[PDB]
Amino acid sequence: HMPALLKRLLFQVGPHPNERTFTLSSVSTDGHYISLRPFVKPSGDELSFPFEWAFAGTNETVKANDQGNGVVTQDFNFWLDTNVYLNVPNTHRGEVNTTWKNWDSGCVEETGAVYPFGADKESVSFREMWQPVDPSREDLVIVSPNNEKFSSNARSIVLKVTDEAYDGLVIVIGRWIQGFLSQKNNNTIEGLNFIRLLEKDSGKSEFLLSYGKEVNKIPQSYENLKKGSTVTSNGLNWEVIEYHA
Amino acid sequence: HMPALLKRLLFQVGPHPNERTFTLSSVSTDGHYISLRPFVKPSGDELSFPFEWAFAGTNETVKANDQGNGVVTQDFNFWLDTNVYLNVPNTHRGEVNTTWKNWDSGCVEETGAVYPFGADKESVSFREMWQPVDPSREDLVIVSPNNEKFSSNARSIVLKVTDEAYDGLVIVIGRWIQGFLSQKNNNTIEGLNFIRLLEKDSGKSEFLLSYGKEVNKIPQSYENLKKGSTVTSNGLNWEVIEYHA
Repeated sequence: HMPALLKRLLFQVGPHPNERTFTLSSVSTDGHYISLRPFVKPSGDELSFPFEWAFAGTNETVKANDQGNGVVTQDFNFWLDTNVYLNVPNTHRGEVNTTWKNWDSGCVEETGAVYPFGADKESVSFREMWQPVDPSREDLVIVSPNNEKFSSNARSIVLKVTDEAYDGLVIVIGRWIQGFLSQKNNNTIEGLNFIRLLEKDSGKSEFLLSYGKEVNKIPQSYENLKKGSTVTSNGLNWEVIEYHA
Repeated sequence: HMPALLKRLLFQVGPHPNERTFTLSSVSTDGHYISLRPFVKPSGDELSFPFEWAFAGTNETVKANDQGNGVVTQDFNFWLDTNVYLNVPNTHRGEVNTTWKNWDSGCVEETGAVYPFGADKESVSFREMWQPVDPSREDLVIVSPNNEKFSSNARSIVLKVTDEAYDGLVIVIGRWIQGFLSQKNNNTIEGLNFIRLLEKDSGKSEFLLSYGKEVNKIPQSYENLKKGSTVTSNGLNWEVIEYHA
């Protein structure tokens, strides 16, 4: 069946929601996921790393479970977590337990608790509102505002880095590509790379976002590949671990 | 100054946000407004009148004040308010005071408080989240998720009934049409008519909602019009009070 592309509408940890990012979460049909959270208006302090956060994992790193009524649980043990990568203090560590509830509006409420100060301290509950969007469009179009059936012929393609010195995942859903590339032995911002790529109706692709100096080692074209293909971009090998045309 | 079309994302009273509506609010260039809020999945009880609420007014019925920093106040004295047309119990009466704050993500946060059990009772505080969409598109297309300038070439047309038999307002913004028609000297749901009309790329118009027995008295064309002229539909005349092609 179907991959998912969700646009975050709000983040809330206090009495006060807000949305400082242009966050998109990509979930492939096979279940691989990435979430890039670039700030829209980053301050001078945050220009060096213009992201509120970023994470990714192959399907086995999250346990999804449906209870049927629009309630599903997702238990995350992130593969990529820029917090742990960058050693960001006062920041959750370990599994994260989340609950997802579909609303009649076709948006999805994500809720959960987190332990910024340690597993044996107080928990901070959070909420995030998500808008499913149609990945086969070059614009951000809302899906099912009013109980409509939605089907997408949207391709679902995932490449994974096959190098010992690197971690990397690129997830292609319809026209929207999100990816990361990180240096295994590194805890600095210098070790991170991200891309958000959009294939326009023109057929050309365009970089909505591009962070890091090794971005040219991330494959940017997914034509004429197959599952199991090896793709080499500037000496870096990736394996196509998912290919639903 | 630019017409605006907003899609409601959430509606919160209490610790418990949710969204049971496909709510669109239309604000014409001149500042006339209508907000229709049909339920997506009405219960048996709400089958007869499948709308959370519905209101409308000309520009004079709202006071709009910038305080400059993406923050504006809007004080409403509703012309159409189904709560008062129907004398629904436990429901606010009189002016409503609201604050509208833009977020970096390009969504807008609506806050305020209301007095459902009378001005001399406990005030309930609400929040509503709004997504501006591109009225020139037949799909719900998100505008400015990431700080891009948005210029709207969408037409802005509003009609208002002239038969002393009813009250009526149609607001046409680009492809999206919302309208209400109300019987004077009635106080029941039989006095109420609403339409939501969408002109497709084909140039054909689709009903997204049609409610009431006199729906056909609301014009559905808008083609050869002049401000000040009158437009008629099945024996009912309307004035073109706004025309910006």
